[PDB]
Amino acid sequence: SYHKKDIEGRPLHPETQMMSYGFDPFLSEGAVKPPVFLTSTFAFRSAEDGADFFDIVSGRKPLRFNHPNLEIVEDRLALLDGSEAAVVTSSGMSAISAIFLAFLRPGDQLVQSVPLYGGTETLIAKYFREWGVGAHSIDNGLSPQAIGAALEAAAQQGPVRLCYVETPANPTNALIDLDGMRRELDAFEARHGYRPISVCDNTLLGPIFQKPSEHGVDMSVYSLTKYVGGHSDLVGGGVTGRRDLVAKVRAVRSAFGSQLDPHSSWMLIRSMETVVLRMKQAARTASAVAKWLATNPHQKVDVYHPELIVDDAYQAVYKRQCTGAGSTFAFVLNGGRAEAFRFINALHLFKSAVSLGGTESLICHPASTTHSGVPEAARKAAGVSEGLIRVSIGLEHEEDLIADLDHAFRRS
Amino acid sequence: SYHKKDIEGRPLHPETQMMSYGFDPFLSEGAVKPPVFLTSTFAFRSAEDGADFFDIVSGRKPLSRFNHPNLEIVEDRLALLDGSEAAVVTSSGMSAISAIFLAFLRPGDQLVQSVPLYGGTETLIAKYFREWGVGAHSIDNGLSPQAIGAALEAAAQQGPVRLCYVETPANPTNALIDLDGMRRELDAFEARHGYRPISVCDNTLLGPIFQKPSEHGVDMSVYSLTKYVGGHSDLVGGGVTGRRDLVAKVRAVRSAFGSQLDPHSSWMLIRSMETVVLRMKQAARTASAVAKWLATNPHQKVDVYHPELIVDDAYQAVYKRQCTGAGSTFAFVLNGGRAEAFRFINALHLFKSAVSLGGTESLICHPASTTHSGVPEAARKAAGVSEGLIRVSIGLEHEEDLIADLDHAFRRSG
Amino acid sequence: SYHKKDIEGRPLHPETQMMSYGFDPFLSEGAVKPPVFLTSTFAFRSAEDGADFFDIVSGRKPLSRFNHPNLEIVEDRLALLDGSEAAVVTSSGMSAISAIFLAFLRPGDQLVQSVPLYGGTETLIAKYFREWGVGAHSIDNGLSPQAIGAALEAAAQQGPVRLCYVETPANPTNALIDLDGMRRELDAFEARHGYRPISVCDNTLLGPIFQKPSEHGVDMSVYSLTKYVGGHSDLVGGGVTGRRDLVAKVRAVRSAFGSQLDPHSSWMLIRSMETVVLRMKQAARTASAVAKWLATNPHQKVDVYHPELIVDDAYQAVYKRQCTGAGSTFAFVLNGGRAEAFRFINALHLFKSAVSLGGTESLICHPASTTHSGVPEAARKAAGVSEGLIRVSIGLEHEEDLIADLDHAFRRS
Amino acid sequence: SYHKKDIEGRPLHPETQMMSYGFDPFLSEGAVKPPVFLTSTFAFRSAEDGADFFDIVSGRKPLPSRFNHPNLEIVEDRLALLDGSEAAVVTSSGMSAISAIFLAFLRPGDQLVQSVPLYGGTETLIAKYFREWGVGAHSIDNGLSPQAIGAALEAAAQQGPVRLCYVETPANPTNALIDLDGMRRELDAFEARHGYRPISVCDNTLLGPIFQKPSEHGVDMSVYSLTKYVGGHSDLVGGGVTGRRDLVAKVRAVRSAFGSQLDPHSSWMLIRSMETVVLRMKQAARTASAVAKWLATNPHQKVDVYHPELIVDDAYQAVYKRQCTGAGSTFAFVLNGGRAEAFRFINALHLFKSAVSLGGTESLICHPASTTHSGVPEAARKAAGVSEGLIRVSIGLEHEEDLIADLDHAFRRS
Repeated sequence: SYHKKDIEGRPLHPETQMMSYGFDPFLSEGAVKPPVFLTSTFAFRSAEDGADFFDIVSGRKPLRFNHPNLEIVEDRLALLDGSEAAVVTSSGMSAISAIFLAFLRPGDQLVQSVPLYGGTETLIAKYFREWGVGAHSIDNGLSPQAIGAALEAAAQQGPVRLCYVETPANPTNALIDLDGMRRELDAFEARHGYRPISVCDNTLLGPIFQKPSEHGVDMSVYSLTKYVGGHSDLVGGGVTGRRDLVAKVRAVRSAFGSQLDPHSSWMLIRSMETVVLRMKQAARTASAVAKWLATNPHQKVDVYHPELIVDDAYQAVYKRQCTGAGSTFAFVLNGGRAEAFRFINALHLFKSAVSLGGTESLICHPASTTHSGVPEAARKAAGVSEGLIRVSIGLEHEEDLIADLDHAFRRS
Repeated sequence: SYHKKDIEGRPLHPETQMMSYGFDPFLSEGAVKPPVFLTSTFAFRSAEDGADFFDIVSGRKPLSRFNHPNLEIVEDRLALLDGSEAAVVTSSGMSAISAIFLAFLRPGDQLVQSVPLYGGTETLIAKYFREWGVGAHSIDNGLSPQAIGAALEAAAQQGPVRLCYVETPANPTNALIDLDGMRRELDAFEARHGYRPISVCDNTLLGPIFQKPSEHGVDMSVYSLTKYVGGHSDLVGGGVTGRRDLVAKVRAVRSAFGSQLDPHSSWMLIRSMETVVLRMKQAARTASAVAKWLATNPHQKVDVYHPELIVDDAYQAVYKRQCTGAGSTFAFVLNGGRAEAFRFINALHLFKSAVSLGGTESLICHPASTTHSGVPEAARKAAGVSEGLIRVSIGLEHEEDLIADLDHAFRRSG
Repeated sequence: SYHKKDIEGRPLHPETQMMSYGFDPFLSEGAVKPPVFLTSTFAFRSAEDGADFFDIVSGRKPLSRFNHPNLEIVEDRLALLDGSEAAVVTSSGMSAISAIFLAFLRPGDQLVQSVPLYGGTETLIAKYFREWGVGAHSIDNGLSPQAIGAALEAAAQQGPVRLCYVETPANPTNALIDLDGMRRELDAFEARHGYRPISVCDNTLLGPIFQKPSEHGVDMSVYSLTKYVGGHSDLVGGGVTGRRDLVAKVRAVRSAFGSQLDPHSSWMLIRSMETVVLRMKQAARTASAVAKWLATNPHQKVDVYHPELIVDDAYQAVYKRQCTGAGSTFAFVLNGGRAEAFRFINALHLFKSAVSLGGTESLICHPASTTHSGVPEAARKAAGVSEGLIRVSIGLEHEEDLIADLDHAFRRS
Repeated sequence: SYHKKDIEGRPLHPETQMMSYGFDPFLSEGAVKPPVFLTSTFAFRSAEDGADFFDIVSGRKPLPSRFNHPNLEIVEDRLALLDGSEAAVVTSSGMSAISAIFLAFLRPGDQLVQSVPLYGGTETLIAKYFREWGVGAHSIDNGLSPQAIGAALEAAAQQGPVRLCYVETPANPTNALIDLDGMRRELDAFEARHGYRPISVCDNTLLGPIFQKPSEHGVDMSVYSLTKYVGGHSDLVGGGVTGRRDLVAKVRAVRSAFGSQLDPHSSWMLIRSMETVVLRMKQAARTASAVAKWLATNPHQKVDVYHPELIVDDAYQAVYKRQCTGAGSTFAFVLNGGRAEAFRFINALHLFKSAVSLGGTESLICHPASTTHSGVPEAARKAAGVSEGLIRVSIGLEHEEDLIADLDHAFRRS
């Protein structure tokens, strides 16, 4: 009755749902917003209840087991991206970690797209590699044959437990073909008799502009720190997808103590009331700023924004799995680090930081920050050049952001 | 340097300013958002500094340590949003209105008021300050400059006219007060009497985005930040904007009566104001479409008291010159009475039954049995409150869903 | 069932009640602490439900929907701490005091006051409410029932005596008002004039743990919860406790003038009250030791205005009768006037130089140039606030560290 | 200057340090308490600053704090000060702190030595999750016997590298002890025989940081559930790891890689909590002694009381006298009537809350065999002294006469 998804047959819009879904005000004194349970300690009505509770939590008896504020966030997040279930954690990285800890074992192999968020690559290549997990890279995320080849290469060395992709990629907005990935995992399953669990890091576009569950992806992972929170003021992670898989992640979250805290949960609920509004606004502005960059009167720059990438295969994937371009993109100045540094330092409205998806616009130079630990050769092959600048557009007016970039070109 | 109003000469848009104006990250270790000072106790660097501090605060020596850091940011941004010189924020809309009354009224003073006012303001005037010796005089017709002058003259017959307090648009009919005509009548009053009543506008329904009384010579605006500016039906807060010297007297009262906003709510306000432009324009967009749909719905003809649907010539001339949008709170009148209104409201799924307004969620109420049930029938008539009138305050939900909910209500109550 | 005041017939101690009184965990999903309602907007289940609510608010139908959930717990516990029938919390100490003056004063009314008062209170009386037509009359000697009766008589010469407003112990001298004698003087006043002034005690310095004015017939107590009850110099709030009918009138003013405490601060207050007994007794213990060391310090003979060190007979009989501890705020007087007092305060490293009191950290200030610099010099001097006087408010630091800090200040000054 | 540890030569007491250590008010506008940075995003003053930052963050250039959140840093300085450690890192929970230690040091094939019984959550991490990643565990039979500690180390080394010696003392719920000095000497002898040294880790939640400082006894690292005594108000979740700088640095790197930092708001609550941690832990300990003494002599039923002050054994008391300066406030007592009697007793209480946490302001009670220790097999449970009649209480700040009256009522109704 408080999980109503439709009205007279037509489904409700997400922005409507984020004000009530999963919360019954009259079970909380009529409060129109959910109260914050700033505690993790809930007492039992009896010792018999306490024993009964632990019988169920442990599985000694078949199925109160969720924090009230986390449950509302999880219900609303899964609704936003079309998933059966969701679990929220203390951070994007602890959400990704819980997935790896839930499913990987020594001897396991995983397939990954390239490039991944640096912290994810660190978990795979440093920590889990040392725990006996092998990783195999997809050569070209737009080539289904390359996805299948990576799956076969992984299967040669052990069980392929996970197929973990991140699309669009940072900072070039390169894409992974989700439908092609699903079909390659279907053929793999037909050949080997088991199916790798598919996971998509959906932070850049989701949950509003991309829903991996609509493309057969088993789980999506989010750094709620970015767009969903959207105010650069809370850290949180989320995992959405099929109920049985999310249940294993929830078990790991509880075992490794990775729960999101109640106060941040209250901020997330507040944030989710404007997530539709904020993400569409930021994307509209970023679209305008990108088009202005692509034809600016100062200096020819390459603009790696999804609407400006002309390749046929790219656009076929984009049209099929994305409903907007997000608000994070990069452009490439002529010249190297020196020009990019002078450009960034001339801006007044973009703040120099490595985060993304805030109410304020952010800017950084990946080669000297997010990607400074990668060798210069591997940066160049990944398209991260010394002239590349990444912006994450916020809620400022497009005319002010454009005027800010205009001033930077002149003063550089 | 932390108060930049323009870029290469052109002024920055308000939505751009709400992410930086009045805050320098590098005086707070680069934090891109202001830290929260959850304290009101700030130590002195020396006993001499403390003595110097109290010398200045009291006026013993002529002149920001005199403002809480988080309140200062909210006030700078709020004044920027509505074009004012200065602002002071309080614990609530009612304590902001109170501070204005306490700062300027004295025994024997008279005030001019528009009608109807928020119930809480009317209680302050008619119960508390009347007992303290303040007389009030009502404007008969807020669209008539002659009626404004007459109320001012009637007030001046009884004593000094200290305040001219108006509220536009009015709740629940969205009736208007002609702010430019009030300015001209106050100009003529000042020419005749040699003093000028301070003018104040409760700007909660439309401000600060869709109406800026300071652009019309109104001395001060007062706001319930609890409504639109906060916008998420959590924090409670008030704001007063206007001329710096008047705001300073209001600020002095705020300190003496201890009605400062708390820091945690200030941090919530700062967060809210990062989306206030977007939220208010979206809510107004949906309300305009919902109002237009009500006006031609196929179930039953209803009067719709939304500013864009009120055809009177004088009203529209006032609306066009002092408003840039219609807000998102409006009323419509069903045929029949309380019984039909109750069946309509109870059939809705997306509107919550509450008396607040300007939240992210859409709200609905029946004023005759709630907000205006304690007033005599005469006061209901003067506010346009009949038993069939229903007031909605549109939130951020999609207009197609709100319309479907209202369409369903007509069918299930008809 | 959740307002249980005793166990096996015997009443529960206050520190026990601060962990449960007025809260049923099983009405909140078993949560052992009350959830925070960060909203003031509560919806009705139906349009009829809304009409019924306002029927009750307006008195058309006789009568918790009429209180915020977190403020109600704070108020229940606060009234419990000081033995009052009822309580109402506001945004600040000053808005709580204001609510009292706005609830009861009218043009022409007179009030009786003790001296000295908190500076902010003195400003409300002598500036704002005087301009609204209220006169004030001072008790010359708070230990003298004759002086209390005299002020009441002087007040009635000019108009109705609506309030008898006292603050005991006084800030910063710890001067006392004889509360039992005040009640008896008001009884005799009522016999002569046929009406009784409402008595109010600002109970911030000692309450609610070390003094309960309701046990001495005081009609209302007012608190700056910003001080001891909050105790962490991180929230601002006020409270009024006392007779149910009087608190109800203050509450109506609180709502009409928009002085509600916010929910987040209410949650912090609930958290704070779980240690208010513990914190106030610790600070009081430490202050006794620090005052005793000051009274015999090895550097300079100084007068110490701490309740345990003021030897006067009338003082101690009043103190023993109405106080169960001495608090942690007190003053001492240097010989070197303002110049030496400034050198002393500036040499300290552990006491923070600030005007607040009753925090976890120890505080120090010079009242003649700060807290009481707004009072005319004559009234300041006549109340014992002298240029050499230094006020300390002891926190939770170890007494040996505070003494070492004061010892260093004597040397470096 | 903001990290001053002494005054005129004598070191400041911990309750004094918890109000100032690691914070300079005049770098925060005189605020007497630290402001809350409710953000993790800190901007660079220049592109060159950003490149320099990552030069250091990656270890390409050494540090010449920009690399710690302001509020977490104050908590970490104060925690390390309280327990005498060189360094500290705080995480989102006790379990994420314990996990970070395991993830920083364990590899497939590694062995660890553990005390018994451990917290149920720790036992699950070892026996389920890290067992499946290839880690073996070996239990110390008698924590008071140095021979038993060395035997466990030798047994572990037969099967692979002994990476960790992980103990929890006093143990939950029996208050059984690990001889920490004897453990250090056994690790010395182990190191002499094998040429490598397991890292020693002590879960110090029940007594620390006030009543036990493992760093004073050669323990390499302590781990805390700050959720219990340090927070102390049953309203925040947090973990802490303290110890040697090089080891904490490796734990900190794991914390960052696995995203388990504590959030800013909980850090601000922790700072507030630590201002009363000495007062609260000493008070709870006083009450616990009085309640335990009353239980040992109650007129209703002879019960065994497992409170450190009531355990008469010579070896136990020598260990306790040497490494503890107090008994904490969590302890157990054993009824005769097994689970059925334990349940009737617990259900009869009015002031103790039936819950599994410990170290709150409210006193708590639970039955470990069916709750906290129900996930460990019954054989391992029974050998660790967790029996069907055992009841665990955690004393809070209530007055002892009220808790005693409450337990008295429970005995009668049973």
